[PDB]
Amino acid sequence: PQITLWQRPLVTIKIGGQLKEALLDTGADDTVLEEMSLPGRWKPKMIGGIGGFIKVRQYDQILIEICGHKAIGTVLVGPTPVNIIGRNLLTQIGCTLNF
Amino acid sequence: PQITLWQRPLVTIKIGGQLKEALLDTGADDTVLEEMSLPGRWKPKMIGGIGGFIKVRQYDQILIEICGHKAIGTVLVGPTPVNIIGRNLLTQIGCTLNF
Ligand SMILES: CC(C)CN(C[C@@H](O)[C@H](Cc1cc(F)cc(F)c1)NC(=O)O[C@H]1CCO[C@H]2OCC[C@H]21)S(=O)(=O)c1ccc2nc(NC(C)C)sc2c1
Repeated sequence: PQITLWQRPLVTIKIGGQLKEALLDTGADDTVLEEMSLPGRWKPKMIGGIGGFIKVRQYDQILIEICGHKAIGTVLVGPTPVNIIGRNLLTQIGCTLNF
Repeated sequence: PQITLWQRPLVTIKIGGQLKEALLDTGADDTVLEEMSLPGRWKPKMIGGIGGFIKVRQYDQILIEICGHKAIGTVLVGPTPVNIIGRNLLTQIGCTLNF
């Protein structure tokens, strides 16, 4: 699809058997999901944004279906206030910016 | 231009007579710029991101030239680590997401 930006670019995703909404975020290097129960093993990690840092659990090779497109990659889980799809997954669904 | 997301989507901007680099950020409602000398009046404001909140100064009706496209709107100034062009200005230059 083509998505204009008059509203937040929110898409339906499916990950770890659950349905969620997430923001398509070109300013996010990585994918950060709010607290949720993922199956695999994880690694502790800290990541930085506007107001400082948050600790997250890093899961690798996680499968996500973003608006009907499948992708596998790293997912970070922790106290983000918004589910964010970052560029590590946007490149897999072929996402681009156009103006 | 069409911009793929294999690297950060950085653009050159001109704002307040100064040249800066800034991120095209579909996950940002608003435009927030690192500390810089801007002329005019401003309202104190507090915005939230991944690690908490930051106080910024809010300037309205500010001219920005973004990759050669002119836009006018609200610019927030404060302790962001990267300059972010948010959706309030992205819509003005016709920017869309495509996949
Ligand atoms: C700041 C930017 C450079 C990175 N930010 C992505 C932005 O899109 C966030 C996304 C968001 C939306 C949201 F609604 C709430 C949030 F809390 C966060 N927007 C945002 O802060 O917007 C603020 C201000 C503009 O107005 C409003 O917009 C909505 C809220 C206000 S990040 O989330 O901090 C992030 C993500 C991934 C990531 N991966 C890493 N890798 C490491 C290894 C280096 S570092 C890193 C950091």
